[PDB]
Amino acid sequence: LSCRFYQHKFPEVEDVVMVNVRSIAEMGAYVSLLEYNNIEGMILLSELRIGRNECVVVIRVDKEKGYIDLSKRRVSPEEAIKCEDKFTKSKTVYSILRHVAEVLEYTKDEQLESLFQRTAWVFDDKYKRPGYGAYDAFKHAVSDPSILDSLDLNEDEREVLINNINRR
Ligand SMILES: [Zn+2]
Ligand SMILES: [Zn+2]
Ligand SMILES: [Zn+2]
Ligand SMILES: [Zn+2]
Repeated sequence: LSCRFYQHKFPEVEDVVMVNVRSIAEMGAYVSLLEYNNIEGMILLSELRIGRNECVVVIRVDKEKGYIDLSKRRVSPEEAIKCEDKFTKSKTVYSILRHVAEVLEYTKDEQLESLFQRTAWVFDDKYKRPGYGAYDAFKHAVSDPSILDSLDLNEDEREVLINNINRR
């Protein structure tokens, strides 16, 4: 099962996003946005290795047309560090919830999405901080499990979530 990391299906213009470079063509490099369920972007040729993960900035989006244009050249080192850090934290949240889904034997992507919606994305929304919100709340749950009390979870879901958070 896959699912994106964050409530939104697309990044906002000016976001720095973690991508995997998939191929190189005349107009630029095609990449998969790792935080957004591997949707495709392009690093414009003017803004520029297959298989490498890189932090790039979102330059233009057109959801109707289907395009995401990106830039490597415009990412500052300080910006790359934050993106690597956000990505690791969010990926950890992802792995936790994916493990929760395995324990509960989810077979459908919507079950995993529903888990995110009722947990990580509640915290991301509560604190208006995508990625970090969920991560910080899950980490806090290690010492203060009550932070999960308000979530719309059944007893088993909660128990399995706490277990998987603890495993980390
Ligand atoms: Zn929104
Ligand atoms: Zn969106
Ligand atoms: Zn595993
Ligand atoms: Zn607390």
